[PDB]
Amino acid sequence: NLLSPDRILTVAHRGASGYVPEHTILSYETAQKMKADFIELDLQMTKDGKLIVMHDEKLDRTTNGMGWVKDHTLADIKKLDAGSWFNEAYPEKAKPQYVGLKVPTLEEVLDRFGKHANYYIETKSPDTYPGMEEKLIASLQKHKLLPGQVIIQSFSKESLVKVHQLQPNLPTVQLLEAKQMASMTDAALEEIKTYAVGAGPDYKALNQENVRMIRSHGLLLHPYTVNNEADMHRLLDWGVTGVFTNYPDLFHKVKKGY
Ligand SMILES: [Ca+2]
Ligand code: NA
Repeated sequence: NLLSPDRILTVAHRGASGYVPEHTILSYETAQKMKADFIELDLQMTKDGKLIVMHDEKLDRTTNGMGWVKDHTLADIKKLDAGSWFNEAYPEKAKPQYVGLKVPTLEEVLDRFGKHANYYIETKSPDTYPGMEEKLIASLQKHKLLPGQVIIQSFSKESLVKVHQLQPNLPTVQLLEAKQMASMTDAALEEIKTYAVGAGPDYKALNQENVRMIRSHGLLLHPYTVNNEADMHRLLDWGVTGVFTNYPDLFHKVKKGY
């Protein structure tokens, strides 16, 4: 099954974001067609309390809007162009159909794919957007998704502990920045295992030894953000159990050898 350590998972990071503007319905659809195991979502909360999918706290990078998501209503956000930025940033990858792509709500992504997709969803520290975890859980329940159907990822330990006590059968993954992974110990991994099924470190901090160490605690191991073929091979040879990639078709091809 999806949470088996012997299964290698393709997590399409913000969808097929290497080819399609990140965190759009089209990006996720493309990831699905490319046979990704999971589509990956980041959440922000609007002024009127709605969960939308966006990586940054600000609209600036990926829309023609400006400012903090939480200062804008959903209605105004839905007017924005969340695709043209990609054509500008990567002119060699530009496509006319990317003009006018919209920011989706969490609700729209879940409604779009239902049980036909598996979702890898980020939460924030609970103080960032109060009630985010509860709204997320309720949205998942609405679409009858509450395993491996949904994995919750977060840098925030408190968020994952909260999730784990609210929904004990909702798999979580502790995200780890480079320096955190650099100084990882068996004790810390043992702590992580009490609420999380896996770890998700910056892949740059990985080597054979600490990969073996994470694996020794029976934890899943999904480094981010792995886009280069050479790195895919090295990490799989070391023993990671999946990756976050912007190029899910490439990783699909590579992992067949492992
Ligand atoms: Ca991510
Ligand atoms: Na912009």
